[PDB]
Amino acid sequence: MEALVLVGHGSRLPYSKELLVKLAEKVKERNLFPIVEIGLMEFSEPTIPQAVKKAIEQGAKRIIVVPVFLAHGIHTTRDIPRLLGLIEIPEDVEIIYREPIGADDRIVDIIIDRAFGR
Amino acid sequence: MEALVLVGHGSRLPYSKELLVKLAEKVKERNLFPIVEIGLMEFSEPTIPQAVKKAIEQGAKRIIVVPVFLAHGIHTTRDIPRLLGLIEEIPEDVEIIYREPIGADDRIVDIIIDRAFGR
Repeated sequence: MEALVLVGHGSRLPYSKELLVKLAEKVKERNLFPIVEIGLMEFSEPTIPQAVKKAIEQGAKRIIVVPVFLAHGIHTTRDIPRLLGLIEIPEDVEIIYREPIGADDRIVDIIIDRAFGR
Repeated sequence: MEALVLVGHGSRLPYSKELLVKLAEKVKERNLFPIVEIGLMEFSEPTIPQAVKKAIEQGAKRIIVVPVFLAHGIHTTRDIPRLLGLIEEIPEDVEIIYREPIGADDRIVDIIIDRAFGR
């Protein structure tokens, strides 16, 4: 009934899509969402519209879109809301555009681990 | 003796610099590093070279540079190692330690779930 769509920037190197794929597999492992799809803004496939369509066609009517980005900017405030036509979705279907990662204490934790090469 | 330099992409909007600044202040609060500076790759100030020089001139000789980026890509593997002159302004008697980005860390999964639920 609802789907998680994880959305990422995309890269000409493979690292970005690998990351979204690992994140989606990890979230799949927690069994919270019936459907979990990934989309990339530029360069790679699947694209954000493709991810959304895949979710709809598995029978979701509430699409939770989470931008896997550190901060807001052009991509999160313009391009993505655009691609989601929030500015090809049925009536019976709502897109719920969520919030990026931001300055979360857990990323402070992650940064200190990285500082120490852990 | 060692300094943490947090390095971020930079943006034409202000959100990116705000985030690095909040991150640096939060790290400052944990009292682990004598010196903590931030640098932005494009658009904003301070710049990566500026952040590094500020760290050196406060008397650090090992600079820990952490790229606050989700994944590797052009910025983390080319531009930044370049700006740090780790590839191809830094004196001797000082080493840059270029660390690893955030990657697919379990804590990011936790954060994504929170975001999914509008927390």
